[PDB]
Amino acid sequence: GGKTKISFYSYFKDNQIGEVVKGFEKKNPDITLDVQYGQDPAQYISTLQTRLAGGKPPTIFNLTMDNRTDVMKSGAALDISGEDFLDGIDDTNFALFQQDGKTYGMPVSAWVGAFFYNKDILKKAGYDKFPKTWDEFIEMGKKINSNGSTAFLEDFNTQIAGSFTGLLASYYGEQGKSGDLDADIWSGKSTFTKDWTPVFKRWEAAAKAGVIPQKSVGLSADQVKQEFVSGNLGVMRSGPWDLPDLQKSDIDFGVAPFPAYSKEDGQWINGGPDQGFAIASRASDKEKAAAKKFLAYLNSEEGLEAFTSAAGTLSLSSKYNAEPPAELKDVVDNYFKQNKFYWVNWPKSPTVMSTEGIAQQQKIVQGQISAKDAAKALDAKWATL
Repeated sequence: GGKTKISFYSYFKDNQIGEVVKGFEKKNPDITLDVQYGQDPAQYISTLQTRLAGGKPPTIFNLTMDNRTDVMKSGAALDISGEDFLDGIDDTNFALFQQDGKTYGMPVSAWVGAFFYNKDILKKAGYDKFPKTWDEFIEMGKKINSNGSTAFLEDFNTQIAGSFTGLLASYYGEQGKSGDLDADIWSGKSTFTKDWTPVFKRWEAAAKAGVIPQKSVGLSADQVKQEFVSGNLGVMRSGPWDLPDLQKSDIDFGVAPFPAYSKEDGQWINGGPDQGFAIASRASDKEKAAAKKFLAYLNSEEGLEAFTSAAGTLSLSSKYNAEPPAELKDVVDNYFKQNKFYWVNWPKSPTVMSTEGIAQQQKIVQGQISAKDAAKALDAKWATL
């Protein structure tokens, strides 16, 4: 077999995955890895699709939230079900990289998001601890707004609202669901009208209470952050990416999971896999073997440390975990490590569906449509994909 040449068409830039590549090459002298780097996500998915269709598909590539089902449906990804290099990563992490019960990709890292709160604003409203349930969150918000302060603002412009997603995650998680929480909808066993309506109702109730305010529509993430840092804002949705700015600020802040839909222990955080890694089904035997060694390295202590530290993400594998920043210890240890994180990762036309969801959430906040109308619009849109 001698040396084996393989290729990797990477979604990740060199500043995120280059140390992994370097380490792998150093430790596998029999494998020559040729890496090409995507320029941006749109360009990545179209260029990868072309390369997978051509005469020389990349041996290793990424399943992203925008191409995962298109690639899997094509047959271009190798079935890696049962491979030993998957060990250490909880099974719920593979749902987004499965088709027909077979595993076609492996995530090793994740992002998270949660509620960041101004302890002083909360204390003034009589709270020494963050609300556990959404109803308590609404009651807390009303009190904060009473004091000329603003309870909560959120960026509704660029994505489905993180607070809504957290509430949705709880709605499902309280029923015993895990992994791909919206799977009843994806599989046609349920609908947005059945399952999202009740969540929209509770989310709408916070809007009607003034806690999700109309002045929040049109705000960017940066504008929300500016209000928080200025001491004007009780609560914002954010994530580890904002910690440096929050620590620099004058704010005594804490970090809490999203309030539960109904149960005292029903809290979830936002989060999801930072893409998946896949091997080409159209590759030589030796190439496949070498690619499996690369996936194994990625899911190793050395690989995981290198990747998560460069990318600023969290490990999904028990072979490595970083010590979280103190402020994030609860959210990491009691939610992320307990698989209580979720994001709506649509399996079809994710841009189309996010756009519709953004439009509907804004109309709910503005009192223009009911919860059931918003859910019916999502069903109507989904039924056309």
